[PDB]
Amino acid sequence: TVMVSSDYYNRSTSPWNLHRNEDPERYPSVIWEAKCRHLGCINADGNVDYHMNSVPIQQEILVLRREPPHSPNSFRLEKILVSVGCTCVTPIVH
Amino acid sequence: RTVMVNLPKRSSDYYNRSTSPWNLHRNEDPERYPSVIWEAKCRHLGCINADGNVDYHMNSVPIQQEILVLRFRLEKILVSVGCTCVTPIVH
Ligand SMILES: c1ccc(CNc2cncc(-c3ccc4[nH]nc(NCCN5CCOCC5)c4c3)c2)cc1
Ligand SMILES: c1ccc(CNc2cncc(-c3ccc4[nH]nc(NCCN5CCOCC5)c4c3)c2)cc1
Repeated sequence: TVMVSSDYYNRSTSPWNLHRNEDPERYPSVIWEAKCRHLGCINADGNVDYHMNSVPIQQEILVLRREPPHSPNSFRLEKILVSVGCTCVTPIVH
Repeated sequence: RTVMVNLPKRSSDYYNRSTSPWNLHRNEDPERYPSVIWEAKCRHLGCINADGNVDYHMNSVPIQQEILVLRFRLEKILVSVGCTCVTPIVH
């Protein structure tokens, strides 16, 4: 108890889409959440190479959820997993 | 406004298996929440081709994420989470 622009998503070889994550009893209110565009990965010709995997990369973030519910003064410190982007990986059996 | 508050990168393998692999640097701080923050650092500037060699005509770039940090004062820092492989703006 304590009192208190980027263009990679569309250029990647593992491009991703971006989603909003709304919750009014939470600070920050909206979080951009990435979603891998492809299963495989874009090759030199710009087609999908299914020999490779687009995989979402995640980050643990702290978030303040209002408690009691819908309270502008009291919050609970939470941890949620948020996909921030996609990388291209070799499958474990390549 | 003053307010009242109640109080994967250790198990993932994409970092060593990516075409834009990355390094991890651990930041321990006792006077912070989170105490521990792993910051990703692109291994190469180029990307890895089929033969495990670096293609310097593609770019490893770090993906950033704004996260909340408590010191109490609530702060926002940018943390590199991993690296993706991008076509340079002129390819
Ligand atoms: C290391 C790492 C990766 C590789 C191979 N991987 C790769 C290499 N070099 C460029 C791209 C690459 C990446 C992203 C793209 N997006 N669009 C691209 N090309 C336009 C396609 N369009 C389709 C629709 O018709 C209009 C044209 C396009 C190309 C991908 C080699 C070595
Ligand atoms: C879409 C996106 C990207 C591409 C090209 N990008 C790529 C494709 N497929 C595998 C790797 C990749 C990634 C990481 C690795 N680490 N080691 C690798 N290969 C070791 C090879 N051996 C060296 C010693 O001689 C025997 C052979 C190795 C390969 C990289 C194509 C299409």
